[PDB]
Amino acid sequence: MILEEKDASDWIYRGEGGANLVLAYAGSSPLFVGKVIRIQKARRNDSVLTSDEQHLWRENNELISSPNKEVLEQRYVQNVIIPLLGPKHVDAGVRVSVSKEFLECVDKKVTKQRPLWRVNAANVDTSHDSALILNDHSLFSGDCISVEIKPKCGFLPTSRFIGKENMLKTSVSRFKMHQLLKLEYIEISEESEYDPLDLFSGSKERVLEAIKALYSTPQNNFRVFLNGSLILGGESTGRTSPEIGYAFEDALKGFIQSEDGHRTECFLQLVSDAVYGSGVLDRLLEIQKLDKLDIEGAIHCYYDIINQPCPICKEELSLHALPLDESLKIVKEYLIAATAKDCSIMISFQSRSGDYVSLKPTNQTFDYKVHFIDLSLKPLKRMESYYKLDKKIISFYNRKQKAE
Ligand SMILES: O=P(O)(O)O[C@@H]1[C@@H](OP(=O)(O)O)[C@H](OP(=O)(O)O)[C@H](O)[C@H](OP(=O)(O)O)[C@H]1OP(=O)(O)O
Ligand SMILES: [Zn+2]
Repeated sequence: MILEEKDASDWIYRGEGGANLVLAYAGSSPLFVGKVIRIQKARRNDSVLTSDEQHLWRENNELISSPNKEVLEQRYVQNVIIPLLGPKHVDAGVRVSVSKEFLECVDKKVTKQRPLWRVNAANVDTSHDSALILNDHSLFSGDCISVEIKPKCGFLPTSRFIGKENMLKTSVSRFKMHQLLKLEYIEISEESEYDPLDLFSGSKERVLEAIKALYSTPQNNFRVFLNGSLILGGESTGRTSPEIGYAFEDALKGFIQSEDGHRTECFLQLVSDAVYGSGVLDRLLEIQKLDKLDIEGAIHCYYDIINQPCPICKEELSLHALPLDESLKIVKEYLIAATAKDCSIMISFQSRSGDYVSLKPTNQTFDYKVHFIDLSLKPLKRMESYYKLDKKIISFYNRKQKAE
């Protein structure tokens, strides 16, 4: 009922996103076996919702009346996301109380396993009294190999609201553009080989092409687990070396019944057939496409919502003419889309339901489950920051192409 200082040694580091630090259970307790703990970070860059936020989520009252951030996230997933993606692939998590000492203790424990830049940006928020418990989907429900993909955005904007100068956002994906800016900022060592347009394309061959690329340059988009311990990918991690490639190949023996050296290609095909067969990407894409207008459109609607004069227009007379009702719907939908754009997918495998994949070369049958994880509510205030960042992306790409 309250996790204490002594309980902190039963949880081991699993990884983290921007918002959360995730630990896995390594103790004996039947309440916690096969679970992970999600803990919110105190951003040194940054009560539950702002005034303008409360007006935006007005429609869903259980949300606006959340005692704390944990409950907020749980309810966001439960009442907004689940109705849209379905309960089969989404899990909302359960509240648990935690002591300041537990948090303080956990934070100290995992410091030397965290990337230094992550430490530099944020620590655990020791002021929270709560945390979230979720099923660990790197366990199935024998051996279990599991694969985490963070697909990002898989479509091109179409909007009337993209500026004349910015038209390259129409041909070239956001992830591809951002890659270039990230490189410039020493955030990544080399450009990723991944193109989400392939992953979401609905073409089987392009799906396998995306998986091969994800294997190649995982960065923060690909991870593989054997029974919970990480065996590929990182934070963002560098290109897959022969060293990496061999360690992974070895870790796969037994699970993939193929000749030494041919296990990897089998595995990648296995992942591809699962993603594609499950059609789980199509439904995520429909939620992504709730960004109907692109940030270059939506931004105008935001300034109406907060009741400020629009700086983006200077000294369209079309979005500012919409009813306030409609303006909220649009911005609301923009923020949901942002959730779907930044979540990840976990596909769990175990040897053999109508849910399975066949390995043509080996004759094995693998069962699989797919779950959407890392689904965060996005603060409304970020609408201003989305526009700035988008602008920085596109201006830098145009500048790279200006150097023909
Ligand atoms: O903005 P993006 O698309 O770069 O995504 C951010 C992510 O950067 P990425 O490009 O995936 O490396 C970013 O991931 P990293 O911090 O790079 O691991 C976060 O996931 C961030 O969301 P939040 O702050 O955790 O709510 C993400 O921010 P939101 O855009 O989802 O607010
Ligand atoms: Zn405007």
